[PDB]
Amino acid sequence: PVRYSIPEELDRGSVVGKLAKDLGLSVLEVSARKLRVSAEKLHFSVDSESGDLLVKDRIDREQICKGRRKCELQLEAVLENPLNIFHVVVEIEDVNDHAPQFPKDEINLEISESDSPGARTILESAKDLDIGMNSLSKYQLSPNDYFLLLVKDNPDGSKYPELELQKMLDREAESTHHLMLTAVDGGDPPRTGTTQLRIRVVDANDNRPVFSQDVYRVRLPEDLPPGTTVLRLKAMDQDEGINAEFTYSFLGVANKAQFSLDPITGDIVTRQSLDFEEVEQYTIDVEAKDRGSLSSQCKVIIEVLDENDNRPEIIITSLSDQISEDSPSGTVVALFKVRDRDSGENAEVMCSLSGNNPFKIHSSSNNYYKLVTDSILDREQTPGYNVTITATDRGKPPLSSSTTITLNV
Amino acid sequence: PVRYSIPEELDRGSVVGKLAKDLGLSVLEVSARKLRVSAEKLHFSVDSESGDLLVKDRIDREQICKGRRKCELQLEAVLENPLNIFHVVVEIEDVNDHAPQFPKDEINLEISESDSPGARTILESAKDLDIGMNSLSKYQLSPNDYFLLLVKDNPDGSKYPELELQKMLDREAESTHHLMLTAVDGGDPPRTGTTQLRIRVVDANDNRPVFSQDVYRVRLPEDLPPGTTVLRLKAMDQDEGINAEFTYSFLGVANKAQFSLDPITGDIVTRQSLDFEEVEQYTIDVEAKDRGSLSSQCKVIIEVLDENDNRPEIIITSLSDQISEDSPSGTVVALFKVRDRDSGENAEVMCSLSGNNPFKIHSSSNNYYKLVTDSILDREQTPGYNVTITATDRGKPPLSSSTTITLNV
Ligand SMILES: *[C@@H]1O[C@H](CO)[C@@H](O)[C@H](O)[C@H]1NC(C)=O
Ligand SMILES: *[C@H]1O[C@H](CO)[C@@H](O)[C@H](O)[C@@H]1O
Ligand SMILES: *[C@H]1O[C@H](CO)[C@@H](O)[C@H](O)[C@@H]1O
Ligand SMILES: *[C@H]1O[C@H](CO)[C@@H](O)[C@H](O)[C@@H]1O
Ligand SMILES: *[C@H]1O[C@H](CO)[C@@H](O)[C@H](O)[C@@H]1O
Ligand SMILES: *[C@H]1O[C@H](CO)[C@@H](O)[C@H](O)[C@@H]1O
Ligand SMILES: *[C@H]1O[C@H](CO)[C@@H](O)[C@H](O)[C@@H]1O
Ligand SMILES: *[C@H]1O[C@H](CO)[C@@H](O)[C@H](O)[C@@H]1O
Ligand SMILES: [Ca+2]
Ligand SMILES: [Ca+2]
Ligand SMILES: [Ca+2]
Ligand SMILES: [Ca+2]
Ligand SMILES: [Ca+2]
Ligand SMILES: [Ca+2]
Ligand SMILES: [Ca+2]
Ligand SMILES: [Ca+2]
Ligand SMILES: [Ca+2]
Ligand SMILES: [Ca+2]
Ligand SMILES: [Ca+2]
Ligand SMILES: [Ca+2]
Ligand SMILES: [Ca+2]
Ligand SMILES: [Ca+2]
Ligand SMILES: [Ca+2]
Ligand SMILES: [Ca+2]
Ligand SMILES: [Ca+2]
Ligand SMILES: [Ca+2]
Repeated sequence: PVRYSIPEELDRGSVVGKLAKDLGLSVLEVSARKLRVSAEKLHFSVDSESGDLLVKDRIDREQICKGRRKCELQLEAVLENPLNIFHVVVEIEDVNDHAPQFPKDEINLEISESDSPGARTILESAKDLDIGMNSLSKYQLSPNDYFLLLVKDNPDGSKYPELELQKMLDREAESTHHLMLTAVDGGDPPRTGTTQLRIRVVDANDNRPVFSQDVYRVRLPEDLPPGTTVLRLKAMDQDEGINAEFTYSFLGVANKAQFSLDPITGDIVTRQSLDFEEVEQYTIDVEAKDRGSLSSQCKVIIEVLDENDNRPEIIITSLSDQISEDSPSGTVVALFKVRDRDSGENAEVMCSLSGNNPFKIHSSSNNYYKLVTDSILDREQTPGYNVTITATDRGKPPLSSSTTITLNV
Repeated sequence: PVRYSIPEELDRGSVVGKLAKDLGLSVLEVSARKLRVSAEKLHFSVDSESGDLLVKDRIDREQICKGRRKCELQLEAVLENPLNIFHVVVEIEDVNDHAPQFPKDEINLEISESDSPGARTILESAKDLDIGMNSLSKYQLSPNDYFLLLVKDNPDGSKYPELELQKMLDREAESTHHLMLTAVDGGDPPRTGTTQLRIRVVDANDNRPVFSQDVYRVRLPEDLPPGTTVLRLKAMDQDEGINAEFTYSFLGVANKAQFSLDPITGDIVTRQSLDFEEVEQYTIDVEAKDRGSLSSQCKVIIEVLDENDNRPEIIITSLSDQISEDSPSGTVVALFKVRDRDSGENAEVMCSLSGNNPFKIHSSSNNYYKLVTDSILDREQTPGYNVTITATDRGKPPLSSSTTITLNV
């Protein structure tokens, strides 16, 4: 079988080979014996003047050999009187007329933010119908910090790219990445096909809901009626959607007796009345946690302001029913103490007597006062005496309590 | 004012201090002068024999002083004939009888696996009713690789512990962590209160569903009836529950026209019949993605096996209807070739004549046959001839086509 090697995509009329000269026939025999050439799906023309094989149709190697590495066509030469048949093998060389191209212009991707480094994603394969060196050679990707491109060859023999993640993604810093991907063949000069991949990072629950303040400080008067909304907590979750829906809760145990907390709204209200004498300061550990159990905690301290709601109490320690009227000057008559549960200015007290009696007030020790008689009296002058002592605290509103004592001579 | 310092929680009858020895009163004067002691709602007893100050009630510093940093009680001593009043101050020393303790014995915690390192979680504060050095001193945590303990102070002055995570958690490696937290006061000897921290690691979607094989390869004959389950993909997600429910989908484009994939069962089935002459091999990129966007991809490769389903067709290239009666032996009369779309042994063919005709077969090359006449015949014997050529295929089951041609002399 005579063999003729020609490249594909040759213009009509180009010469394949001297078929008549190779067969040993002359122009006279080519004209006399009807010379025809027959292929499977191709047609060739032979002119009577030259007697050589000329191309009659456009030959696309990728159409006929369709990925066969070595390409050949089986032609037949028919002659008449006497009719005879001959076989010609024509090897078709590939030309780099087809550039690599992607199935889609843009590739849209979704990569989870929680994707571990080193993870790989398979990308769309670039197709190059050419074979051999003119086929697809390598892939290259635009430079970036996150993705490094790998070229793997699938079982058929083609080349497909996959992405190896170098660093963990973070949509809270960069939501999406737009990259340019190129595929180059091994030609001279080589050809490039480009697709622009648009990667979208979906939210991953990797950010905890953080409060606006690490510590919240409020001040309240103890006369605050229960049910009042004392505070509204502010917190934000840098994530998105499910990963950003959080609730507030009382981390402290048994401390919900004095305060109530709406978990969704994050506001703290008073369950019951506050008493400065009972609890002066509150410390509440409040937590914010999303549906993914990511939580951050902060402390809310509450300062209760003292109000003058407790009247001062007089407690007579001891008293002498019978005393002498002609007793010496400054004679002690009764011993009593003044106690007030309040604190600060609400605890300071001032007490006074009537003044008509000869008795006078004196200060001996803290929270204790002695009632004495500065001037002696006659039993005939005044046998019995009633005295009303008033103890008033000056913090607003000032409050006073009185105690009436009877002394006999 | 005489001052006597005694620790709290001393048994009744214990001596506070020799008040008479400091005052210099005599035993006879102790009996004569009624010596009385009066405190704020507290009672102390003095026996006439010794003449010293003895306790009559139990003294609990935390109950009466309720957290005062320095606590003292003001008692009063009364004598008769001559009646006198004196002031005595009793400083109550604190005793380390209350150990620090947490509000709850066990603390149950939920920490997301995706919690970043260095994150801190505030824990419940330990309360110590003692005041001063005997109060709470420091916190310490059981040793482990994951959590490091920090001691921080809230505005009131108390001490609360918070946990700083040293290394990333992993529920797929360790589901839960059980730790012991202790709070120690500054006493001699010091006392410890313990709370049991039970940390449970909540699942985070940090594992992508991985296939049982990176590439799946199956081989199929083209006569495979559609609807046949060609493959069943196997993949697992190491996460838990929602984060582990994934589906399979055809990531490859336009290749779903010939194949269908049940996502729940993970089944790959054939939509339509396969043809070896059309497509020899299929390559489909299939993806598996959970309820998040964590996805893994794998390649499925299908090799189509050629079956003898196309019968060979005989095509007569050329023929001379009229031939000379005096034609010699071996005179060529017809040219024909056999075409079979199949490949391999399914493409090899064998042709035969009727046998009634005198003609014989010759081969010009493979799949091309020349019909000649081996023995000369007389025109008067047989003018015309019908000959039916049979072409049989060698692939099992063999397929044959016949073609009848007529020759006239
Ligand atoms: C054989 O050829 C003759 C004419 O030469 C024709 O009449 C006859 O029908 C043919 N045989 C068959 C089976 O048709
Ligand atoms: C794509 O890139 C290649 C080099 O890799 C060029 O040769 C080609 O022309 C196209 O610009
Ligand atoms: C692919 O496409 C890019 C533009 O998107 C070109 O710059 C490149 O040379 C190749 O043709
Ligand atoms: C503040 O918010 C509470 C609900 O948390 C209300 O009950 C209150 O009346 C105020 O609006
Ligand atoms: C708890 O631990 C402390 C030391 O950390 C001891 O001093 C205490 O008595 C208790 O055992
Ligand atoms: C609390 O309890 C633990 C045992 O559960 C002790 O080891 C610790 O010293 C503290 O007394
Ligand atoms: C394989 O599995 C598929 C599941 O749809 C079936 O339809 C088929 O018949 C074979 O059992
Ligand atoms: C050729 O042979 C096949 C059997 O292989 C027949 O079915 C056909 O009719 C022809 O005779
Ligand atoms: Ca071409
Ligand atoms: Ca080409
Ligand atoms: Ca090319
Ligand atoms: Ca993030
Ligand atoms: Ca996020
Ligand atoms: Ca979150
Ligand atoms: Ca009050
Ligand atoms: Ca008050
Ligand atoms: Ca008051
Ligand atoms: Ca005690
Ligand atoms: Ca104590
Ligand atoms: Ca203690
Ligand atoms: Ca994990
Ligand atoms: Ca996990
Ligand atoms: Ca998962
Ligand atoms: Ca077929
Ligand atoms: Ca066949
Ligand atoms: Ca076939």
